[PDB]
Amino acid sequence: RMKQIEDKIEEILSKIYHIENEIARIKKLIG
Amino acid sequence: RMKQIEDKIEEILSKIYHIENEIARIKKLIGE
Amino acid sequence: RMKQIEDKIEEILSKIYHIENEIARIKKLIGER
Repeated sequence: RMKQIEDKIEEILSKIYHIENEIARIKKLIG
Repeated sequence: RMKQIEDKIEEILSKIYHIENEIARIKKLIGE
Repeated sequence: RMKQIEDKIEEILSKIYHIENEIARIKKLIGER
């Protein structure tokens, strides 16, 4: 378990970093 | 202690999914 | 081992809260409601 857990955490971290990029972008497109 | 950890993870998963949906609709609305 | 995991899970929930606020303000900005 703990092993997968960490692995799933690394995955999550990457998911987030993508989303922040979408957001950063979207912000340029608006106000 | 471990089960808590796990509940935490499903939580993070559900919300991320929510967020990816919002972002979708926001694009639609501001674009094609 | 277990603590480090917990520490990182809280860091994640923090980040995630912040993005949800970002979203809220964007939604406002374009009139989503």
